Amino acid sequence: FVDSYSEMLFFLQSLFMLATVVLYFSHLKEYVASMVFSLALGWTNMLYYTRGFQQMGIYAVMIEKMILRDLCRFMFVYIVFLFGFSTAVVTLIEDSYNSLYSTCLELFKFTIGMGDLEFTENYDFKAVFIILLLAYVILTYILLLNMLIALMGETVNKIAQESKNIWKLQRAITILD
Amino acid sequence: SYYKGQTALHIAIERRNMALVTLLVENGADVQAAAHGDFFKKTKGRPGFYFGELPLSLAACTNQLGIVKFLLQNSWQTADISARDSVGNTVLHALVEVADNTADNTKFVTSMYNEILMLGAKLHPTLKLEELTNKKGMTPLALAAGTGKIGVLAYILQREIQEPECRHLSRKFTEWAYGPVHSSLYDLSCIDTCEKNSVLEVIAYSSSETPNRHDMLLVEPLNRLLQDKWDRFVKRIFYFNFLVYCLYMIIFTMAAYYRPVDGLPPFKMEKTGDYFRVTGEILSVLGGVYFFFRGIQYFLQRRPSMKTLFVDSYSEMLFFLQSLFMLATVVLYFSHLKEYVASMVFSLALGWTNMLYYTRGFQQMGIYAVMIEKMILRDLCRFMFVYIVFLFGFSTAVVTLIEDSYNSLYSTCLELFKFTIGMGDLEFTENYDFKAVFIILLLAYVILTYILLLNMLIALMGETVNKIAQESKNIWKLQRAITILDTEKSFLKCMRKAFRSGKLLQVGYTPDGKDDYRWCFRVDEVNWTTW
Amino acid sequence: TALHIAIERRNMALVTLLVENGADVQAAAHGDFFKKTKGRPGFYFGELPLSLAACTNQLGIVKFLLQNSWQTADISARDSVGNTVLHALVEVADNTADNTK
Ligand SMILES: CC(C)CCC[C@@H](C)[C@H]1CC[C@H]2[C@@H]3CC=C4C[C@@H](O)CC[C@]4(C)[C@H]3CC[C@]12C
Ligand SMILES: CC(C)CCC[C@@H](C)[C@H]1CC[C@H]2[C@@H]3CC=C4C[C@@H](O)CC[C@]4(C)[C@H]3CC[C@]12C
Ligand SMILES: CC(C)c1nc2cc(O)ccc2c(=O)n1-c1ccc(C#N)cc1
Ligand SMILES: CC(C)c1nc2cc(O)ccc2c(=O)n1-c1ccc(C#N)cc1
Repeated sequence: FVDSYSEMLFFLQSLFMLATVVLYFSHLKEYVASMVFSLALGWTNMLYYTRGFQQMGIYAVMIEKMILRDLCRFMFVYIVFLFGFSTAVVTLIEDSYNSLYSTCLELFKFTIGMGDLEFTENYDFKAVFIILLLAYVILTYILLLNMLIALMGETVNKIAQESKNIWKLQRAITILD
Repeated sequence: SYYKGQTALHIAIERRNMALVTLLVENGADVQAAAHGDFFKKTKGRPGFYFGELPLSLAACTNQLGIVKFLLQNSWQTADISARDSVGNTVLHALVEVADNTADNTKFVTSMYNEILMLGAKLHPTLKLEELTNKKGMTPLALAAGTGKIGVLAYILQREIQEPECRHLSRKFTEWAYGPVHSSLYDLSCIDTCEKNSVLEVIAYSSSETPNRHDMLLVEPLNRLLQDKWDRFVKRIFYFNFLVYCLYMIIFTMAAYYRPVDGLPPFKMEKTGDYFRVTGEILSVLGGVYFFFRGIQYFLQRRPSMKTLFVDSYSEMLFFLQSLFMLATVVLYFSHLKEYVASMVFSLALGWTNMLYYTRGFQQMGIYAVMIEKMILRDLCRFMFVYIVFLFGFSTAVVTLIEDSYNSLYSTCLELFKFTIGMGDLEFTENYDFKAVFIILLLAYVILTYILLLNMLIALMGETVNKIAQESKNIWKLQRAITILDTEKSFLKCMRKAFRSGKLLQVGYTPDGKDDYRWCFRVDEVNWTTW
Repeated sequence: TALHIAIERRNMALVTLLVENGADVQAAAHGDFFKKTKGRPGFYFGELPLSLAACTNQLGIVKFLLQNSWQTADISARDSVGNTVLHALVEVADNTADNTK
């Protein structure tokens, strides 16, 4: 899982394809779902071949380092904030966004530049509604997302000089295989 | 007052003349006479110099080793090595206050600190100067850690004297030796357990103005002593507390999500789902009572000085505020009022945000949390001041232009705020004259706040991360040390025996002849160099 | 064995006495303190007196132990784990700036 995770991904795509065949010959419509998962995973598996080119290989190593160092911590804090504020907002709403799934998706849109800020009006206490949404926006959009860009820049600075040696290790494993 | 109590012996020593002081000391001039002048005291609001309010300390603080030796082992008049001034500072206490951690001062003070102790051993074998306290009740070891004097604190903790008959004064012994390996013991006395002022307690419970509070925990005996407490018993209790808090917050979320929507609480009991919902509400109230009492208990036990409550230990205030919201919710609920929903949703949001307290206990998450706190304190406040100025000014101008609906200050402020999150309309209204004025105002606001100020905040964040990254591992370790001390006092609280660090071991002989037993902590080191 | 103590003190004359006396040089001290034992404090040297001089920079003793006439140490002796003197020299190194030389 820390090394040679590409073998796992190719094997998992093969498993999806076999499940697709099994569902197809059983008169079931879910074979489409298994097959689209297989298609997406197979197109993503093309990134294995960035080794064999120096610049692309170093770029791929940097991507892997960033994923392992920053994204996990960011996701923990982000999910805490999103879930807490979504539960509060949905408890305020009265009789449609009176669902936890619907309200979670509305708050997620603020992250991609699509937040409504007036998506519903089925509540009492309008002052409570806007104070909750403004506090969520300041904490996650203005603060946390801009902080992730600053933390990525520090990672690039420290690992840039050494990344040419990790790429050569990965290509050496390809040569022996 | 300015120079009251000054004696002739003060002048001679200050001029650093060996023959001049020899004359006056021989003449029988009092050496125990104290010059209690404010010029010689601390007097932070005025210029001056502090030396210990005694001629004997004056030579020690001025690197007059020959005079110090003359003043004590002579025959005409022997100075009192244990004399205390009005404030109670001994010569050893005055030596700590002279040091200022600079590169040259430390080598002077510690070298002089050693010889005055050894001289006291040859002269007063039964007298222990290190345990004498001033009027405040601070030993020299306790005052050195309290005032941030890291250079002298390191010397005291691991003082190892090779000379026989002075080995009993040492604090860092040696068990045996090997090829590259040597085993050393540590005194560990009055460090973790003490009557009034433990070394660990003094460092942790500071008012944040101590210059090197993060760095004083990196000395050799202290760093491994705290790591031993964590790996032995504290870590398991911390994980238990995290699990119970997670369960409390899930039950609270479920009970609020299924609240009835009829009118005029309280609500009647029917079906079977109401009995499950009422059970969840009882647990939510009991949780808020527990956090209410733990909040006043903390204040009474520590008595924060209203500055170490907002800069340090702001999590206690947040847990207490959540408990207050829950109690207000109950009060409103039993008064047939609908605002209990508002108080309860504020309580729910604050309780879910309070989960970030437990990022301490994991190294990477803890460093991340410390960095988040630093950026909030350094960048966001200034950004908010400038941003609010721009937003309010341009919103008042735009709303004054609008004629007969966005003709409200609240409505126009919200329209301009949407530009910050990528949702600005730029054509949201048309009820005006002078369309050219409307566009010029909106375009100037967009360029100043979106293209310039917001992108500048990202650049300023990157500079903060670059400067604070190296030290952040040490702020996290200070935060976890406070957790370790709090758990020890609260959980066990009856025996304080299962958590004892080290063990009783034999290290030497009392100069009188008795056996001295000290709770020692074993530390292992390897040296391939200096065979 | 007694030969372990003399060499550990880095005394060229002291080890010369015991090596001359006919004390076994091939006797191995299979103690856990002398093994790796990552979970406990200790030191590893190769489970043989001949390796002990090598790992302690005792060149003169090593030359004495091999090209003498009374008792020549086994340069190919293997301990319980199988580590030769050359094997033990690798595990002593820790890549630090002074150890490598
Ligand atoms: C949704 C489906 C159909 C397609 C998605 C493709 C995804 C899963 C592929 C693209 C890149 C991949 C990641 C790339 C790198 C890492 C870091 C590694 O140390 C663990 C595996 C992990 C975390 C991979 C997991 C799966 C991954 C996210
Ligand atoms: C709107 C309600 C219901 C939920 C919001 C939770 C908020 C208030 C919590 C989340 C993070 C918290 C902040 C985290 C850090 C700091 C810096 C500190 O030195 C002062 C307190 C302060 C400024 C906290 C104040 C309150 C805070 C913003
Ligand atoms: C993260 C990178 C972009 C990556 N992503 C993949 C995704 C998959 O789904 C399957 C395989 C891979 C994969 O191999 N790499 C990768 C890793 C190292 C090197 C080097 N040097 C080249 C490529
Ligand atoms: C800012 C961070 C994320 C934070 N935010 C909180 C929010 C609250 O509402 C309550 C408590 C906290 C809280 O304790 N921290 C915090 C501080 C230091 C360390 C360390 N080391 C760990 C966590």
